[PDB]
Amino acid sequence: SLEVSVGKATDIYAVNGTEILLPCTFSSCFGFEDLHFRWTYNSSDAFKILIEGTVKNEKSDPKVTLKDDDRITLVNNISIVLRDLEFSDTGKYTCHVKNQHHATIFLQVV
Amino acid sequence: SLEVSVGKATDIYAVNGTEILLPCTFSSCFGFEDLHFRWTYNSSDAFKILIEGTVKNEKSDPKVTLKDDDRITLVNNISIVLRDLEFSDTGKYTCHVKNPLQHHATIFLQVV
Repeated sequence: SLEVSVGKATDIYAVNGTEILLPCTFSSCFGFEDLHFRWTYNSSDAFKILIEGTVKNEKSDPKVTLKDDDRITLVNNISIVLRDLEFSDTGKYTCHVKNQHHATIFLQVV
Repeated sequence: SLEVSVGKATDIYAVNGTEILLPCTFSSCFGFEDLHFRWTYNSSDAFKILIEGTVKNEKSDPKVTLKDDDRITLVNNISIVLRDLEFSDTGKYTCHVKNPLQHHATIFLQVV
């Protein structure tokens, strides 16, 4: 039918020592098969693949195929949660989705 | 045709004296005709209708039918921009959308 969004980019502030949800959801008018997704971290001096996986189809959950660290977990929802935040976690978190698309979260740990 | 989103709620910080975009977009699978939208402000002690309008259908631009103040403008996309921000502009900005069942997106704005 119809759904609303605050867009594809957001700044999030979060306190050191806690946990934060980094949101990304996607919608499919059509029927998708074998979706590919990847979360990356970027700072001026650093790059990391945080987590990646696939989504077989609209009915099935996302399967995680690779994960950098167990401080990260996955929660159509491909949001991630970053546990036990540190000040070095500040930077840019991007969710890339194939089958071409990306959402961007700027995380500031305070 | 696929589309991603960071969701339906966000916190926004903005500097007094400047302008801020309060985002809300919507997507149509089936389609729509004569959609109704309304933006409200809420604080613990206050309520306002900021702007109201309709979108004739998926091809047409949004049509504004009522606006509280010219500090607000509309910028499919039914985002609004709030100009000449004041500290009292802090609060909850909600975008309500109706398709005849209702949907809404919520911005928490803190002016700093």
